[PDB]
Amino acid sequence: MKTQVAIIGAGPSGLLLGQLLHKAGIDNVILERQTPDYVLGRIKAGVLEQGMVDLLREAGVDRRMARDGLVHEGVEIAFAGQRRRIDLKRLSGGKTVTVYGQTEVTRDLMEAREASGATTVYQAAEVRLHDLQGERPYVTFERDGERLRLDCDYIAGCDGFHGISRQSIPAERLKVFERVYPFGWLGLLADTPPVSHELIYANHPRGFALCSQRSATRSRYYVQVPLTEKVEDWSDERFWTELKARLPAEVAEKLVTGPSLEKSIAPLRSFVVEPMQHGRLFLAGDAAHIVPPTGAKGLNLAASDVSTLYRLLLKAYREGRGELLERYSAICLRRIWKAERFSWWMTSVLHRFPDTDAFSQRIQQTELEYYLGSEAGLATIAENYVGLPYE
Ligand SMILES: Cc1cc2nc3c(=O)[nH]c(=O)nc-3n(C[C@H](O)[C@H](O)[C@H](O)COP(=O)(O)OP(=O)(O)OC[C@H]3O[C@@H](n4cnc5c(N)ncnc54)[C@H](O)[C@@H]3O)c2cc1C
Repeated sequence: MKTQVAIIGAGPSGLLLGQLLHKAGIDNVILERQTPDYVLGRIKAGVLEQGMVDLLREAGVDRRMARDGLVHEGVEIAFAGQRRRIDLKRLSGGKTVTVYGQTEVTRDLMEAREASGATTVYQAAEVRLHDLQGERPYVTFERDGERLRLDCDYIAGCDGFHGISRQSIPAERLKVFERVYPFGWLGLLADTPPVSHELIYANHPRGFALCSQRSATRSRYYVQVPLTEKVEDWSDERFWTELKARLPAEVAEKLVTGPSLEKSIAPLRSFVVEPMQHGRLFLAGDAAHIVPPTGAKGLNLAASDVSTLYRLLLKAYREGRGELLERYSAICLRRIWKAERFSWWMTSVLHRFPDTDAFSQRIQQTELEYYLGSEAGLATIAENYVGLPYE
């Protein structure tokens, strides 16, 4: 078969890019290793930036989000006795964030695509990329036991952290920057009313805790745990008792608990690769960079990469300006590093790190006291949280 743009991965990155391209008249094919329900089983992101909200609207897949998403104007940080609210809307100059689950965004995009009739091959096994630097690259894969070949002009690697795309670039061509954190996040999804109308990030001596939500009758909670923990060692009971222990008494007493729908541990990591492209292969989303969940930047960075790729591909196709695709990495990397810095900062001030001396503990506390007490400090958090402008 043949197409214009081959997309590896049917996660939100690939589906969004595919939708934007299809709409602009650029044919694309999406190859996914797993099945539709496997993809739909991933409970991940809950917070979207305005830029991503507008892109969904531009892709024409915002009906349900507009109806079901929750717009938030503030967020809270609880630390050593106090709870401080950051008014995102006034400190950022009017911007807000939207709480709408990643499973939901994915479902909406999958429906949009199924209806458009664009090509999507699930269970595409053994995907391999070829002739990345030639004029006619191609992808080979197996559907059943037959190896099919797909010819194309460009390939977008939207296959996540463990995808084949990033592995397909000569190692010597890429420079990696990575930081692994000595802890993960144990998350629990429950069909219970959230404890607050806004998110609560808590720095507690026992470790980090976070109170989030998906809707008015569905919550998502997290607690920082050592990388040596097993989710099977965390019963629902143990989770709730631990969560309550890390929250302000007044918050903990309002908590409606309940049986988990999902429980999993996500280890924290920072990862960036430079550049984000090779020949006719362009990386997007988790395939090029990972940010710890603390700043709620991952999916939002994927959205900006995609927005940039989509627009550079449009110029190349409709305007015949193929030369602009060479500036893809420079453009994306500017935003990526800024968000990595914020996610890193958020992570360092909200979590309890092992083997930290007295001095560094006091500084972590003072960082919070200063940034949450200064008008200028609050503004740096707010403008970064709502999302820095797209370039
Ligand atoms: C606990 C947690 C909380 C988070 N919270 C937020 C939040 O609130 N806001 C936010 O912005 N970000 C958040 N994120 C991050 C966000 O979920 C990711 O950045 C986002 O999933 C990236 O989407 P993607 O399409 O690049 O990759 P993925 O979701 O990883 O999808 C990639 C697709 O590629 C497929 N694939 C893999 N390898 C192959 C192959 N060889 N061939 C074919 N297909 C393949 C995979 O099966 C997958 O379906 C969070 C993440 C976690 C873990």
